[PDB]
Amino acid sequence: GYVGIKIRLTDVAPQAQELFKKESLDVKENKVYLVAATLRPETMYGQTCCFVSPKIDYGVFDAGNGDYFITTERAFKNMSFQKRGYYKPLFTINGKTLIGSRIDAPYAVNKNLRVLPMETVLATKGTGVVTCVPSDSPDDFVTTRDLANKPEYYGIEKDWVQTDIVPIVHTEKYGDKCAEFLVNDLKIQSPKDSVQLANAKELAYKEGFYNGTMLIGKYKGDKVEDAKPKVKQDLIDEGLAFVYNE
Repeated sequence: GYVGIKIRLTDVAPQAQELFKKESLDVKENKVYLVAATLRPETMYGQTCCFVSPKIDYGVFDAGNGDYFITTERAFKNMSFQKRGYYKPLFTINGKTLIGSRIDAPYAVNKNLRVLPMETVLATKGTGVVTCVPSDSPDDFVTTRDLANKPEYYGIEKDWVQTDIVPIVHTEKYGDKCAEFLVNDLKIQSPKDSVQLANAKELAYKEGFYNGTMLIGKYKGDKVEDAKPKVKQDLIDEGLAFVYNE
């Protein structure tokens, strides 16, 4: 049970431009979406970027009405069982080629977003594209911090990584930016101490859902427990997201 977030690709990175050009696809007219799976549609307000893996060869698929989806074959295969055994993508594109593309992420209050790398993004789970909410996701916060620290090493620009984080969810136990708090209280120094992070992912999901209050959006002031299904429905209604299982 996942929610597939349609992240609109607005301007493609220079080396991708050639490929799209050579394959007759144009990002300015057609809608080209990176599809990222999430279990927390209520946190979509706090998106600061978008994650893809440099090591994954993504497919570009035709979804109809001039919509195109960038994901993995296996991810797309699911989005259709709701009648083929295999769907040939129009062409494939490596993750590295997409880094630095500008994007518009649904509901995100942060502007001028970009596609950034994360090497540990799986090919066998979800869509190959990952959501980034550093305020409420410890994993995201830690990866963000790394990219900010070693931009040359990861092949990005320091400006691309948004470091001003606006609070989305208030919690009793952890305050307004629970990922920041949990990374700090549990002394998570890097994305390498994997014990404290797996513990942190759990605690953040629990308090966020059960003791969380929205600080932003249509349902500002509501318990997350109540707001979550309502925010989900809105995005689906607005054609910004859709349901997808495995």
